[PDB]
Amino acid sequence: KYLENNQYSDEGIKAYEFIFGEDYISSGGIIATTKILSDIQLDANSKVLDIGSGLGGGCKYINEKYGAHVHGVDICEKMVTIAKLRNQDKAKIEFEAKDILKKDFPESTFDMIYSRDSILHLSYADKKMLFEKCYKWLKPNGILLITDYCADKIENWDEEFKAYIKKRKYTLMPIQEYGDLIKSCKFQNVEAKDISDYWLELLQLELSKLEEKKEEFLKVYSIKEYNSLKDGWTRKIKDTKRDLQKWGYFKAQKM
Ligand SMILES: C[S@@+](CC[C@H](N)C(=O)[O-])C[C@H]1O[C@@H](n2cnc3c(N)ncnc32)[C@H](O)[C@@H]1O
Repeated sequence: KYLENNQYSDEGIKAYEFIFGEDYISSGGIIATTKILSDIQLDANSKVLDIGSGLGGGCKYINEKYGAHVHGVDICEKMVTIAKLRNQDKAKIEFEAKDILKKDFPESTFDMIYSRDSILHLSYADKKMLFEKCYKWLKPNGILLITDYCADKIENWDEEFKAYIKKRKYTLMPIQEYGDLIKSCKFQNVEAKDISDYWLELLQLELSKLEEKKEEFLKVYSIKEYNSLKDGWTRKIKDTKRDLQKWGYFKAQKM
């Protein structure tokens, strides 16, 4: 019976940047981004869409690494304003505040559509609608590259996990089911992989760095935000170990 700040509350966004690192508000920050993109091929003429672009870290990284044009879409105007402010000097990056479900792009626009821990905000029906849109928006041979939270079957959920999902308003499904949804939208070369052991390593590292810097955190943020972060990572670590909360990797191609 308490009022909990929502995930992207003013303080929540700042706290996520503290734990994930500057410009990022999802798993593994720049470290995971480097790894996820380590076999991805793009150049200065490539066009990339980032679905759920947040504070802009991913767009910044992709443009810096490849020189690619990057277009980030995020439903949160406040984040889009931040991303724009921080990347004014990058002419080939643009950000737009919109619900991706209300976006259209022409057929064959993007060499890559990229999304990191954002599609969890969408209902199953909306995920399907989005993947149908993504299929259209990709160029021939274009790549869809996603990480997203996934979960064990609902009957294996316990009380705390259910409370977490409700609070966050997430819609989480198992990895195979997510891959099958992508396949059903005609994507080919579909890879749907459980990378929860790598997620575990990132969670452990993130928490260890938070605890190391507790005094630093407490100079600017609340001890309630501190314990909320700490307890939240503690639960994610526990729940990934028993295969309840999962991290999914999905790569697919339009052929
Ligand atoms: C966990 S954050 C990750 C952001 C960024 N990809 C990152 O890794 O730092 C998920 C993002 O999804 C965005 N989002 C949620 N629903 C959306 C929608 N319908 N359209 C576009 N973005 C959405 C949120 O505003 C949030 O910034």
